[PDB]
Amino acid sequence: SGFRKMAFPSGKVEGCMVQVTCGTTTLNGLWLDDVVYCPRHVICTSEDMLNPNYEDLLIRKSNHNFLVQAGNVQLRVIGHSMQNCVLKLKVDTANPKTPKYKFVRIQPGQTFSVLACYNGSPSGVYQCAMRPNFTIKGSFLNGSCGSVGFNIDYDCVSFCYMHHMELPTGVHAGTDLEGNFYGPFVDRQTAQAAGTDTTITVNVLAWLYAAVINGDRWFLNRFTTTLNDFNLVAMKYNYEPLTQDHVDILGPLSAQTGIAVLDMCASLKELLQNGMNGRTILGSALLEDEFTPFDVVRQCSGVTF
Amino acid sequence: SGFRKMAFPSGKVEGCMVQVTCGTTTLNGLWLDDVVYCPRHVICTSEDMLNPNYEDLLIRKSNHNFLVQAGNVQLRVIGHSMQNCVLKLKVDTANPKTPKYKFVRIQPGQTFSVLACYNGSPSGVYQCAMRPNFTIKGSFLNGSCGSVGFNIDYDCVSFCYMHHMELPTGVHAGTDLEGNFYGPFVDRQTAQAAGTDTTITVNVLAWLYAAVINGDRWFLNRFTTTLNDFNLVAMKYNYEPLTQDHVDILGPLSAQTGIAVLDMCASLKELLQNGMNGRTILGSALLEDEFTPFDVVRQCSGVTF
Ligand SMILES: CN(C)CCCCCNC(=O)C[C@H](Cc1ccc(F)cc1)NC(=O)[C@@H](Cc1ccc(Cl)cc1Cl)NC(=O)[C@H](N)Cc1ccccc1C#N
Ligand SMILES: CN(C)CCCCCNC(=O)C[C@H](Cc1ccc(F)cc1)NC(=O)[C@@H](Cc1ccc(Cl)cc1Cl)NC(=O)[C@H](N)Cc1ccccc1C#N
Repeated sequence: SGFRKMAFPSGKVEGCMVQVTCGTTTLNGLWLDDVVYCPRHVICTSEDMLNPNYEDLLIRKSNHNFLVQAGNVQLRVIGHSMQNCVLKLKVDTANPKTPKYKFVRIQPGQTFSVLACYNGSPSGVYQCAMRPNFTIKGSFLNGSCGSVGFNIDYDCVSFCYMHHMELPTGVHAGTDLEGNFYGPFVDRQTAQAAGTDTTITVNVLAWLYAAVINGDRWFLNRFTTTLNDFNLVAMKYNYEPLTQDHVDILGPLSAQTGIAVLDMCASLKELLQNGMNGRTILGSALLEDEFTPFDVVRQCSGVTF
Repeated sequence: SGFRKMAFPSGKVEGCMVQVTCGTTTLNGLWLDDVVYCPRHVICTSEDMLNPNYEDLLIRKSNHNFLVQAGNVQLRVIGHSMQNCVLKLKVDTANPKTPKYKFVRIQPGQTFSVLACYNGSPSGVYQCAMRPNFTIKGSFLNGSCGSVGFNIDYDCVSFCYMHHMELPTGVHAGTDLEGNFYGPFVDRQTAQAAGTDTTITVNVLAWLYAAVINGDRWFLNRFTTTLNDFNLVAMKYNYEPLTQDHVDILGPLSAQTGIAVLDMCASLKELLQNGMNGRTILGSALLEDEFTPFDVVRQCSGVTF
């Protein structure tokens, strides 16, 4: 019983975090086999960062401009190259702790674990969702650049995020591990705005199912509705419209609880229209949208109450 | 910027988790040097669990009754002994991944990271606070027994919790690593009730300071109050009374934000008396009490807005 924001165990990723220094700029890198991946803006000075031309800045660097440290052990850089917004530093040693891994790009609405790091040293782990506007609501201070987000499936680490920057609103933007940004952002020190965000409906419903599985039932009702009638209310409260494929993804939770998806939509309708009236769901006083259906199944009991 | 429930990186603990089987009972153990620690109720059958006499049950076991696996590698048990509610199994191999560590008992109101494990395999990490009634609001399924809670200070792991059981209310109880229970519980399959819980006031105030540091200011006001006048309101809302030592612990946050503790108490007074009126603080619609002053300092920027 219970329901917590739960990260993947971070050990397989801790063994890959290194510190990358170029000049007076220091951030984190990800060491896999004999390659270190880090944000390319490590090559920029403070003046370069306002309007960098990265092709020019990189051509002016040599391998000896990059100090890579795995603890106190220095790693000798033997080659450098750029892939989109990621710098790739070839080192002379393959990381003996390299896990099985993939580089995958995630979709808005999906979650991942973040290993927050400073000066190559892991400091904390937490869960994040990719917002519909391609930002994440992380917890990052100066020096966290190069921290990575990941999922773990059967001892294979799927890396999906490298952290690059914080926007003026305090939310965070970065790239996949191929260096392509999530969302309409660029790695320059200029004020950039994300698009308007929306609430991830399928995740809210998954979380309501988690609540029922755990025995929180006060918000249920006997009403059912239709896909089209619900999506009218979703638009009114800035929720994403619900698709039949989302209903199917929610199938296992619907089957375990015996509550049809369109039945649960009626309960969400009333929660949106009336609030909670002082009560809580799984210890929260608002509707939580950063748990996927997979996150609920992964964490919750397989047998309902 | 940002504020998340943040766990310690789990790697140093992942390297210590093993599976302990006795008969048909399987749970998790903690392998440090040449000793495996696990809940003693691994020696009980289903009938034994209703009213066990552990001294009798252990005397009837030999080393060969205990199967210990670190992955697929079986570990040979060469001695067994009981310390309170913890079983200690001596193995023939010292764990090569043993970190620097301490066994410390924590106080109600303090936090720690939990590495949730099943069949010796870590599955998730999350933060927990020890409630004033000596329970934790964890996320645990059958088979999680033996999972541990810990803090990390300078590569030293301070183990403070081993998980033993879930109460009828869905909250969780366990022991320190010396096998002494937190709270008035015993390791028998009988319905046991925790004492009435209260809200951890100093933690709520720390979290309000985190909010200000991050630029959430709507709840502040110009009023100040006295320690005695606030503790009158705390009693009314089932908060713990505030002590001068708590004010001193909050000193660094008070100094960074420039908001005196008794000033912040006035704001908490009004939040308790009026609710939030639809607004949120750090993404929550209720007052959060599972972040210590240390957790806030550790995670938040050292410079206020
Ligand atoms: C909650 N509400 C109420 C209030 C919200 C609070 C809002 C206050 N937020 C800020 O001030 C963050 C601040 C905003 C900002 C952005 C652009 C601009 F023109 C002026 C200001 N952004 C940076 O300073 C960036 C600057 C930067 C640099 C390089 C590139 Cl390639 C890109 C960028 Cl953009 N710096 C980093 O992102 C560093 N790499 C890492 C870093 C540094 C400092 C702080 C956090 C982080 C992180 N993570
Ligand atoms: C949220 N609200 C709305 C509803 C709240 C939901 C409440 C429903 N909760 C329960 O039913 C949990 C259930 C309560 C219960 C407790 C005692 C009793 F007499 C009858 C029932 N307790 C157990 O079954 C215990 C039994 C047990 C065994 C050994 C010892 Cl040494 C001690 C104990 Cl106590 N079993 C374990 O704790 C296992 N070790 C581990 C385990 C098993 C199963 C499930 C979770 C866990 C964990 N973690």
